[PDB]
Amino acid sequence: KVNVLVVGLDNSGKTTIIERLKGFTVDEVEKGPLTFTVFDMSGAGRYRTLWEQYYREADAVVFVVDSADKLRMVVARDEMEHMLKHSNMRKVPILYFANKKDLPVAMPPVEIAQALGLDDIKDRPWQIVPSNGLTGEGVDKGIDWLAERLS
Ligand SMILES: Nc1nc2c(ncn2[C@@H]2O[C@H](COP(=O)(O)OP(=O)(O)O)[C@@H](O)[C@H]2O)c(=O)[nH]1
Repeated sequence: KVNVLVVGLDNSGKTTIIERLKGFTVDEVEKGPLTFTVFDMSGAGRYRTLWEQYYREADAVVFVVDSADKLRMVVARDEMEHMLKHSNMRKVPILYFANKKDLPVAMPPVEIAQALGLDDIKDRPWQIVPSNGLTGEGVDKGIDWLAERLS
């Protein structure tokens, strides 16, 4: 099994995106040897310890961000940092979906990289792909980037 975590704050669009492909709550989506484990990083410390249990077997991460929500980008950055620093998270590829690129206030990848501090990630591959979860624009491109980097 190839395990891909699909994460981000609530309202980022992750359920909408993964639908295209096929207390604390998780959803599982199978696509052959790929298994997507999909969950929200909402609630801060309330459930964080639960979801960190999925890190050990993670082969890649899809981090979904609402491109148009600055406030939650603050919390998203924090949760991302917890993930990166966790001893069970291996140095596996991270695909960032800059989702809701259709919205007027959508931040472009350069702004998102700055907001999240992605340029400081130098120990594993990562890429930001703007996406529209409603039309599917960008989604296949992002998944293909990730799939070619599995090991
Ligand atoms: N405008 C716009 N809305 C989106 C996009 N992707 C998802 N949404 C909407 O954002 C809301 C939250 O989506 P959801 O998949 O439930 O996010 P989740 O909590 O991370 O799974 C839903 O109402 C979606 O219809 C997008 O690319 N553009």
